[PDB]
Amino acid sequence: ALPDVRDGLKPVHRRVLYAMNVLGNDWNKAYKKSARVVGDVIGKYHPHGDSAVYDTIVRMAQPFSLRYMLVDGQGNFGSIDGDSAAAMRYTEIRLAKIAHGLMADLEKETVDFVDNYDGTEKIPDVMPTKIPNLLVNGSSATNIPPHNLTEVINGCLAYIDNEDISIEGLMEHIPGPDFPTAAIINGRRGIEEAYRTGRGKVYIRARAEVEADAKTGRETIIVHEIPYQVNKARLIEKIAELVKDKRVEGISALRDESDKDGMRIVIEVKRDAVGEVVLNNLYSQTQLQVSFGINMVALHHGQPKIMNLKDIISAFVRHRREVVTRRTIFELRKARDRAHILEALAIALANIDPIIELIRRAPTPAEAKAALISRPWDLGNVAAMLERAGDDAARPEWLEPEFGVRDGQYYLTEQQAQAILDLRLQKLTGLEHEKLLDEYKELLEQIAELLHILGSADRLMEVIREEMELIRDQFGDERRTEITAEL
Amino acid sequence: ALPDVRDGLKPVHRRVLYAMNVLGNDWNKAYKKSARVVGDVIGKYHPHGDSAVYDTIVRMAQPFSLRYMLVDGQGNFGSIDGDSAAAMRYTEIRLAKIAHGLMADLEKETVDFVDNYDGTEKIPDVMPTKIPNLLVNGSSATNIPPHNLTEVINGCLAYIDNEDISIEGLMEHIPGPDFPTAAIINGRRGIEEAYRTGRGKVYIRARAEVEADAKTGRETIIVHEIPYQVNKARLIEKIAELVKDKRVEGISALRDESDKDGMRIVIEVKRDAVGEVVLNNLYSQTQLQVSFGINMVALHHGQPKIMNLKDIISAFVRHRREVVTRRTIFELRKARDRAHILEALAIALANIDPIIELIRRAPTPAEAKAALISRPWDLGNVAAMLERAGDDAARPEWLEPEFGVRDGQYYLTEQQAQAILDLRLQKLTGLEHEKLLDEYKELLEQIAELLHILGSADRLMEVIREEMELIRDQFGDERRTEITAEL
Repeated sequence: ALPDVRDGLKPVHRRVLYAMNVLGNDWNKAYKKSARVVGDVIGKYHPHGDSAVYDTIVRMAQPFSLRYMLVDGQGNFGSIDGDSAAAMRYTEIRLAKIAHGLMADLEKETVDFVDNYDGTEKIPDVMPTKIPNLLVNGSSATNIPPHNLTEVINGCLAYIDNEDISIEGLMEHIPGPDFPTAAIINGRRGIEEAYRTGRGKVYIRARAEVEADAKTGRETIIVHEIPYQVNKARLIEKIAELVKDKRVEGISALRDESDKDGMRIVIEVKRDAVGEVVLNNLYSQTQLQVSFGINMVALHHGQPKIMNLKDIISAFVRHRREVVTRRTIFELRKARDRAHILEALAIALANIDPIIELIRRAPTPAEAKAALISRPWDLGNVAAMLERAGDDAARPEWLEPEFGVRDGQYYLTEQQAQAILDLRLQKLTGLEHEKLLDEYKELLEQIAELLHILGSADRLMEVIREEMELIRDQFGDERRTEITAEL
Repeated sequence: ALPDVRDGLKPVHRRVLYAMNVLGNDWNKAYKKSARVVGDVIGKYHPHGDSAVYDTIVRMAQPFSLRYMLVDGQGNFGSIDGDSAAAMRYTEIRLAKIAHGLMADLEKETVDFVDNYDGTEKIPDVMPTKIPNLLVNGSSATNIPPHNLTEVINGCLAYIDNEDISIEGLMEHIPGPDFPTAAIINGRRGIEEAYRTGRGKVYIRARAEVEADAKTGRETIIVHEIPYQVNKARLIEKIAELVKDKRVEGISALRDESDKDGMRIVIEVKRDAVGEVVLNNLYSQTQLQVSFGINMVALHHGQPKIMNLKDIISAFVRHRREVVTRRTIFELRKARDRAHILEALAIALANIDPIIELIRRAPTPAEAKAALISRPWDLGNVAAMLERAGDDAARPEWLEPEFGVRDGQYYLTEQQAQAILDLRLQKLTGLEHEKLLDEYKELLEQIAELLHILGSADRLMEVIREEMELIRDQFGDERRTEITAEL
């Protein structure tokens, strides 16, 4: 019931997003019915007939709930007035583009997986996220508000450049929360306290203007934006209640003129009243102004912990160091496995005449294989490629020293012999031959760059910086919530 | 909500069995959790957070509900006392062996597929069943009772020997229903009325006997079997309710002694009472005897129809005629396309030396392909095998006449060239050489047998007969319900 500080998620979130990932439910592919995803989650991860899965999908798709939606939804997903989402057989979803950054390099042994309820499926323990999702989308015991992604990436970059940065140094890049529903924060004092201690109170206030008709002089209050997590219809019901009960005076009419092009609550003022006095009374009596108690609590390796702003940014960058290191180990083993195979193929294609002759002479493929490994092979015109002044970095770690280039010859493994046996005749054409050799030369350059990253903390942080700036370019947007230096 | 006359299934039944088929949830593989199958069905075919899917699975697995269970279930799936099955996260299922006979040859274009609820999946309109499942398992508006498989197969075979067979002739093989709970049917009048018109009333009566002690002289009523669809616990509660309200007399004790060795209900008779009178009293006031209204309605050519016994059997045999015809068409086209490829491979392995040189000097696979087709190839040592197929029958129905053998030379198509280019080196061995030669002979034998089936209605019915006798050998069992004159 508490989110992980590294990806900002709970198990139920991770089941939905992983299930969508394994189904190929990608941001640039056709929508699927919500019920398709719900059924995969029930069958594999949450085997109950409840509605919790669909409710999780629905919030993840609501622009009035998430500052950066993780689900791209199509259909009736509810409203700011409290309307319900349609049933799961009527709505359509797919991953949001930013959710792909949440699950980047999940296939590269970057995070631990755990077993599902029956031991036939795996599920990630945490996401390998490039997106600081805890700060950016928030969590609502814990009460972390959402933030602007550009500001947070810049704060992360500032921390990477100076681990001894202070809270005040981070607030030069992160002045405070940024809600999907915009509006106004009155005052900075509660923000500084919450970023310094993990706890503080801020005041959120609606964006509202007092108009006056050009001829008649009559005043109207127009409400453009309301505080985060406030239901518009309930708010208007309450104002009407106060007007009927005479607890708020000066109001002659009230109605919601909102449409799909913006919010517009109309509050008409009596002639004998003052629009600003009415508005100030509404702020004091209604959810046109609310307090938001910031309480930044999250799981730090399984343990609940109160965390200040620096703690949270520090944990996300530490997460990135681990994810990139593990990714680089995985790509290094995968590159060496493939280079190993390509050496066997290059050698077969340089000795093609005795290779074919050997195989034709064999009764069964199982003893053509045994003949290939019993005999060394000349390096031929590919010895420039394989010797390389004693360079043996492309060798798999598990390869015994009796295999590979030796004494000017090559000694195959059984799976290398199998690879040769699996070769299709197309591979003997000229362009396909060179294509295998070009892949091998790229792999040697790739392998050297992977070893550099593993051996230089400076280079690892260079890679992380680049990822951060790219995320800023793709998903950064403009601040919505105004922070005043008043009240 | 009507069953199809051909496979005995409603849409929800068919969706469950198709989903388990697609999952590989086979009779000879490990059990899967019920929830995993339920989730697949909800997502793809039946998108409601509902118990309809799991209730369907549960009934299919109950030996007291189905005369030949379609689901092999492990765990608590309920009992004849009416207690509920455990939740889907606690039970395990796989297809029963007979269920694979329901779905045999689904992949050979034997039945029409229709769209699912969202048009992203295909689902069969009906199953290509070798089992006459409507009669044999029944459906309880319609109300069809179950039947013995051995008897129904024999009736189908008698209809194949004489389509002019009468109801009375079919009843030499099928004397009446056969319930999984055994017991006794009283009177043959309603059976014949139902088999001739589609509607009739039969009376199901428990198997009960009065025994008397040798040393004490006491009488005990022992119930061994009870009517189909009667809850044993409700029945015992009713007998007790009648004894307390004095509506039945002569009972001094009542005790359910049922175990793993069978059902056993004990009713001790008072010495002032006569056992036979009390038992008769029970048959008249309890579910120790019930009526069963046979009302054989099913979907036939997409319309509801009342159907007598000959109508049903004729519809099944007609279904088998269409499925085998369509299967034979599919298998014949598949066999001609494999024979087409095999010819090309056989000529290449014979002229292997100029093939390797031709490909080595091509710079790209496309130019090796244009070089393979444009010149003819010598028939070599393989020319005897192609002439055995002197009948231009193994030839696909799309092939133009200029391709093939011509003046001692073979002229390859584009597909045939690709198959050569896709050839792996291990095919150049000896045992993998001849393996492909034998396969070509067997294909010619098989192609002839398929052509005979399509040409001769008599031979088509010979395949169906063998299939039916196989089903009888594999799954036929003994009759459980005794049929008596009347009482």
